[PDB]
Order: sequence, then structure tokens, then C-alpha cells
Amino acid sequence: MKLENQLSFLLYASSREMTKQYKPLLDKLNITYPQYLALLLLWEHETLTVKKMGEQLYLDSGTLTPMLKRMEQQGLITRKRSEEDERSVLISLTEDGALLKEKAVDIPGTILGLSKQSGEDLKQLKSALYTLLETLH
Amino acid sequence: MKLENQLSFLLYASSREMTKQYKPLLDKLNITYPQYLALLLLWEHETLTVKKMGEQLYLDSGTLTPMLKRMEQQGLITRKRSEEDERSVLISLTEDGALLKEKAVDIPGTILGLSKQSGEDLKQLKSALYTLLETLH
Repeated sequence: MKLENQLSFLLYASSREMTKQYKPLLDKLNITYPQYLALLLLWEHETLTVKKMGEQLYLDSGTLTPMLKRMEQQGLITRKRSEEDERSVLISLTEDGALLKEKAVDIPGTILGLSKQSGEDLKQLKSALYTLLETLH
Repeated sequence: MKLENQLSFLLYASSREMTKQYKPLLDKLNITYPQYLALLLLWEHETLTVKKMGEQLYLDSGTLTPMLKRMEQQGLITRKRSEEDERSVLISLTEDGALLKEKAVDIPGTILGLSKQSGEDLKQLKSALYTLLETLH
């Protein structure tokens, strides 16, 4: 029952350690970590309701609103009450937010190399984590 | 650059999903998740300063104090200003906190079986996560 033999703790700790590995690369784009993840969601789907936005990202309305608020100011996104259902809000990407992808494309390779983990070890780690994540859903 | 191809996000998400898998088993002991981790640290080291306590657990003074406060009330721990250095605080375990280990010993096997992940797949997942965690340190 050692703390470090618990898979739940191992996932979370590694989570913290990996994240901090971004500050250096993201400080240049001004972006923070959560904003970076939201951006990866947006360069992929262009438009998303706020429900799904926090849904797949695990972010509470408390740390979701200030984030978008800053992105809007930066001109990375744009809100819009849904006309199909006023009860929801859509978040679209601006051509400024889309052109920002040009200089992020290399962040992944960099950080993956900064983790000192290489080869298929990372490919299997990821593969297993996705399966696990899919299972618990 | 898909969000789900990012190892940092995969670690965190899986982290959330795994954790929620505790509520059922911990609600019986009254313990919450963070308190459970602290308990695993304590059934292992008996006494720890507050610095190391949050150090290896990644918990901020904000979510660390209320936790101990509740454990003390439950009679699971006991504080004590360090006599060797008044500038630190030691957290010891009570015989009530130590006898609580009797009914937690099975929580791990249960949850590990609730993750539907089995065999050496879990042993290697863990092994790799610890190595990664050690690397980023």
C-alpha cells in the first residue's frame, strides 16, 4: 500500500511534473497550459459549445470563464449565444487563433524530447493511457 | 496535435477518471481521496513534517490544512510544533489512524479490478509512470 505503488497517484503526480514542462515554451506565446489545451481542441473542431469545452478537458466553470475571457481579449476566440438554443454558448476560433497554430506545431516534439522518454515506450504509454481513459468511460 | 495525443492531458484525464473510482470505497471510512493518500503516507512513515507532507502529494497549503484539521477531529493524526526547529510542524499518526489501516488494505485490489485493467499491463504502466515521474525530478 505504498503511496507510490498507487496508479491513481502516479498518474496525477506525473501529470503535475509533465505540465510544468510547458511554462518555458508557452510563455513565448503568452498562452498558459489550460489555454493551450483549449487551443488544441479548437484547431481541431473550430467551434464548440461551452459544455463540451469543459467536458473534455475536465475544467470547472471557475477556471473556464477567466480563460476564455483572456483568449477573447487576445483575439483568439469569439463567443456567441446559440441561436438554435439560447441555453448554450458557442466558442469559435479567430483567424488570429488559427494562425497561432503555425508556431505551436513544434511544442509537442520539443516537450516529448524534454521528458527524456523516447521510442515506442512513449507510444505504448500513451496507447495504454487512452485505453484506460476509455475504459473508465 | 490532437488533444488526446498529448501525454500530459492523457495523464491528467486518466487521473480524474481513476480518482472518482474511490468515492464508493472511501465513503465507508469517511475518508476523502486526499486524506486517503495522506494516510498511505502515514501508515508508511508514522511521522512527517508538513513540508514533506504536501511536498510528496502535490497539495497546496489551501487544501492541506482543512484536511489535517478533519483528520485531527476524527483522531487520525496529531500535530506538534517541532521542538528541534519551531519553524516546522510534525504530523504523527494515532493508534486510531493506525488501526484504520486494517480495513483499507483491500481498497487497492478492489479499485485495480474496477479499472478493468489486468495482468502485467498494469505492472508495466505503473513501472513506466514511476520512471517518468523520477525523470522529471
